[PDB]
Amino acid sequence: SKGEELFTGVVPILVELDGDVNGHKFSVSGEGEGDATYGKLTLKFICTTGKLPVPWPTLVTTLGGGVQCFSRYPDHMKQHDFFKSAMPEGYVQERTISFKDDGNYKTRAEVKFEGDTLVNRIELKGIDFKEDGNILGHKLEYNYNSHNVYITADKQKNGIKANFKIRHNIEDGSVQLADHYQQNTPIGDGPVLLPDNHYLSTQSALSKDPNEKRDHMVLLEFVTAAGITHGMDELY
Repeated sequence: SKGEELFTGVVPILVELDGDVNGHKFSVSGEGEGDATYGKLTLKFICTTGKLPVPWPTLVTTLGGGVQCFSRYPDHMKQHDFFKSAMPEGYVQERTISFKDDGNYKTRAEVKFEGDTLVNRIELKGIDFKEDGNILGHKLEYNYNSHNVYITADKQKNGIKANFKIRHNIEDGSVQLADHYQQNTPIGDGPVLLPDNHYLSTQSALSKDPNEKRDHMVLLEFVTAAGITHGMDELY
């Protein structure tokens, strides 16, 4: 597509989140870069309102997985890249994140280019969370498990749909399931690529900046598209 040409090199990213989880109002500001050629995302997020009322791992898919336009789509699979095709005008990404035996997050994000910078403006609404559950009781470990984002086309809305499961490690050795339902629709009226069924192999690594005193999260994320058959092995 025409949109993929904007991702051939290193692109600066800005992430801004406005959230409310059970009446707890918070804001997150993120800065970094993405290099789609390697499916690499390098981002540092800071809670500008003080202490984050939810665990940092619960926000990774909204903060880092909000810019899936940085996924590495192998050459044989490039006609299936919806994300980049909607650029520069961008896309609206909506999610319903359901935490098993707890509450849910409803997110709406507008992802587009503001000059040569890729921006992700998010509004997060969290409801029905237990006072001392795994989320509000901060019982989730500061780590992450690799997952696959299963994508399907939504021809009616000229976009895509995605379904995936996030497994958050709890401090006692248990697992907190976070079911994700995703919908993406283009902002512009230009032609986009409607993909066949495939997935994004996503690997997230969380760390801390030793020189940072504010509540933060340093994220290194690798996203690679796969799941579509090719005849490349016959060439060898």
